[PDB]
Amino acid sequence: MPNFFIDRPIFAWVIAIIIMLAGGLAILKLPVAQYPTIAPPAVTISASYPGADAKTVQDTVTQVIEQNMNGIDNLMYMSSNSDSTGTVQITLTFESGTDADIAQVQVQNKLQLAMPLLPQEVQQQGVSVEKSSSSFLMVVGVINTDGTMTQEDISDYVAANMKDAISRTSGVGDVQLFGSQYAMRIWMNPNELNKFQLTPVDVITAIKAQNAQVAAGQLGGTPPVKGQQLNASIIAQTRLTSTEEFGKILLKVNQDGSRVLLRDVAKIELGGENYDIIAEFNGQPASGLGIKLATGANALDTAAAIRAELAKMEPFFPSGLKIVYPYDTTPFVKISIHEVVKTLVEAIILVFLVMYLFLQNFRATLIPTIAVPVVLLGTFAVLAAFGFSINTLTMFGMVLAIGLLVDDAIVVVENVERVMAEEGLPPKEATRKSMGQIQGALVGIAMVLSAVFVPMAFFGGSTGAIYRQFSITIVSAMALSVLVALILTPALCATMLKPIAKGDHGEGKKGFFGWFNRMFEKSTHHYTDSVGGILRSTGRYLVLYLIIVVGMAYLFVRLPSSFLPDEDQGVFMTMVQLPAGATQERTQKVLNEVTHYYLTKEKNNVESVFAFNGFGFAGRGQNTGIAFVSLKDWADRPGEENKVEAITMRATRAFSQIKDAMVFAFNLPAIVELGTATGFDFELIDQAGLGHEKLTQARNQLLAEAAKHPDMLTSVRPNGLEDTPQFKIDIDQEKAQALGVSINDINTTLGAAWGGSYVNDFIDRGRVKKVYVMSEAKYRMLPDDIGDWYVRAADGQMVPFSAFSSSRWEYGSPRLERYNGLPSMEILGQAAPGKSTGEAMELMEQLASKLPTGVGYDWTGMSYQERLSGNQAPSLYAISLIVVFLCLAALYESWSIPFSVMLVVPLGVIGALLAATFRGLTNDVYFQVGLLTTIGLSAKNAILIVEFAKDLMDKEGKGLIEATLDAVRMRLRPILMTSLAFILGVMPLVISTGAGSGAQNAVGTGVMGGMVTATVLAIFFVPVFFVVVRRRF
Repeated sequence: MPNFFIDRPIFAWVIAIIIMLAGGLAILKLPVAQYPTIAPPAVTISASYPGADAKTVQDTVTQVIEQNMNGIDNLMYMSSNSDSTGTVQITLTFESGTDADIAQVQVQNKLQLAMPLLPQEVQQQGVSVEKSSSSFLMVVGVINTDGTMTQEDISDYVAANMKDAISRTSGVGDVQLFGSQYAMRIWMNPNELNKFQLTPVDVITAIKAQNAQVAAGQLGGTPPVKGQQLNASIIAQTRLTSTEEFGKILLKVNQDGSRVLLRDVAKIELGGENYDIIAEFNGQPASGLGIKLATGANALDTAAAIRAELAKMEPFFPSGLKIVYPYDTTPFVKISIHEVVKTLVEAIILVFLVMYLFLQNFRATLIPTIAVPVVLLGTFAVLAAFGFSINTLTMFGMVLAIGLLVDDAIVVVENVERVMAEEGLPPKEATRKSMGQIQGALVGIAMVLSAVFVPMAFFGGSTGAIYRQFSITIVSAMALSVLVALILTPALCATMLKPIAKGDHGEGKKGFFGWFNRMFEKSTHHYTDSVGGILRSTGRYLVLYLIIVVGMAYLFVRLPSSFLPDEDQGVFMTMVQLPAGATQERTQKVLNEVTHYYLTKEKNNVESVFAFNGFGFAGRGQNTGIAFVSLKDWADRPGEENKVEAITMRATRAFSQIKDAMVFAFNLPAIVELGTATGFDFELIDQAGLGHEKLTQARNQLLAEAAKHPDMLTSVRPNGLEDTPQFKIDIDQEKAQALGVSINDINTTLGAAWGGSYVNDFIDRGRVKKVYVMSEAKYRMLPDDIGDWYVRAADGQMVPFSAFSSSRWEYGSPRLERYNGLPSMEILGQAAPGKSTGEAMELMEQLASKLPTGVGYDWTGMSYQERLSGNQAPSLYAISLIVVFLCLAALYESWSIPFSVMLVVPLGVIGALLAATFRGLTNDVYFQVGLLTTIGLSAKNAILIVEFAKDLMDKEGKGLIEATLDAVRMRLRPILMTSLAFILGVMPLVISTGAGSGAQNAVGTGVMGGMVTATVLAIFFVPVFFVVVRRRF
């Protein structure tokens, strides 16, 4: 096939041109993202049951729903929780790769079995199932610049005029509203109601009759009488619109003709729907949107559309409104992609400089260079066909390939150059002779290098998703490289190589060239003399091989394990928790302290602080808070002391002095779709019916012991609220019937006054908004306030609420969690600095072993993937070695040769482990790629010797010692040139220190150590192994 294109040079360029432009068009259409879809899909269920406590809700709603959820396809684990507000959340996580839409249908199909069994209050409220994620894509904040309008005014304008428009765009999956739409609030005064002999029941009935909308028939009608000439619609009572109209509602007319109106026994005010969430931005009132992208949508494209949309409606804002972006992750994605591209263009320059160093003229060193753009652009076309997307993982694939694919053209160009010097053959004739003796060598390298990366792509789990990106890039690049080297290089090099004098070695060359050649050639002569004494006796060097194998085993078991590393994304979060029973005001005081510290001590780094009150993780409550912190640009934060890890370490050590509060700060996880914070995630699960109180004692015992080892465990904290007192009133219906008071009136009066009620809806500028009834704030703050209310009896007299009721105090947990249908409690924390998450996970299993009988443990979220990843690691290596062994056996018809090559692999692995230990890295997902790559390139060096000696053996009849020496003497030059090119190729990755450099360091360091020993040591042991195996057979 190569001989076909030597006589057809113009045809050869056509293939290269077509591939080059095909990749270019694919670049203009491929999507861009930081990572592929590696998170497993999740489906959530929401429900409500107002008025019920946490314990009642779990046994009546949560337990029933989860009982019927067994038997779904590809179910990983299920978790749920309930709280005192009556809300229920059940989340199911499916295996990675499962279609979300099919799973969402399946869970909805099964849920309908248990729907009628739920209380009718739950059915009327309504339940829903939908896909969900645990993190926001971005947060858009709205503030008022002049402070002319309050907090709820900001929220309503966004809710009524902004929120619906955003969701009408593509990519958006769900939007969270930090506030509430307007709603007509009526604050009753219990003293005024008692004076006019009225009850909240009378107010409720009056509103429902004075604020309704009814229909009526058409005046013309159908069927019509003969000759009717008109047709019109009758209009009747309609809904009210303004607060001035609500003041006209008539409650009761006195016997003397006096009238009492709703304006006279209550304050009519337009306000919010819920007051349990208070937001603040840099100490100013604000409201905002929590927007999360839909499953399968592009992150960058969605963000670009959102920013465009806000520009559309911005000019129509009322004076004093502006948009703020306190939380965003897209700038990190933009920077990370740009950094790697800069790294890639730096690596290709380094490779070119190495090529020119070996005495080569300018015209010669070009020949292998044109292959680089072709294979890279050709790789992009393959990605487009299969539907992949450009990402950081695919970025690393070709970066490793740049220093690994050039050798295909190097062998051809170097060998024909040697033929020119040794024989003085004409260029066209010499090229027609060179490819005959290297054709098997070329296909061998590509076929071996593709062998390691093929079996890795079939593994499942989130780890398998990472693996597929590397395999598709390396294999496609390798297949293209052998093609382009065989199809293009011999044709172009056939005529490009100008005549060269026979025997010329560049003795009089200028510069370093005049000295470099003499030293290299002299070193080559010395090397063969050194090798000659090696074959004299193999006993000594065989012993040294054993000590290396033992040495690498010792290093392997000492390396700590971990999952994907974390990067300074420019944003981190702070969590605040207070003791049980803390009011909203007390929490606000602490949040002022935490927001005052950042803007005074860390003013050089932080930019803005977005604080929430009431909302937060581990359930909603008045004693919980959260704050988002956004840092400045990376270019304005020099050094390491101004990074996220350094800042958050100093913050926690300073907030520990806050009395009567728990404050922590932490970085976001590696991927924000599984967990809310970095580090492990530990679940303590009861599995023997111990009971809630006994389970709590075990949890306290475990974390108390964990506090005894601060040097490996830090920031250990529960993820649930503590026990709180409850105030329950006992109603005596026996006395109620004696006095003549309806039970419904008592229940309605208590519920409406203290908890509020929803009555009707009214029209506000064309919208539809709720109407609520509540007692005034200063009448429902103390237990003694119940003595002020009254209820009307059938006789017409007032009776105090204390005449037939009594109260007492109780205790009860405000939140309960369940794991896989069993009661459980969550524990969170972080590893100590200098340690690894693997060490922390190992330590806790030892601590959990001393727990009382009947309680177990299980990992979830972030930790679950790490446990799964480490279990399947041994299987990955075993399969790869078997495929390589069989692959080599096809290429040479002998079992002996693969044994010789295989024994070189340990010499390559020891290099990676030694490099990792010096840099203090951890055996993680990226390290797995390095070891697999180390297998391929270690065997690549051994191939260039064993194949050349074999041909010189059976085709020339040379002796075994003679054949081994000849191959080493002639193949020394290509080995050094290729290995040096690869080493300088990954130079930028190791030395990189910019944004997102943690991931680059892990990939580069592991492979870097492998090459060094795979060249220095293998160039000695390969002759030994080849002789020993051949002698045995």
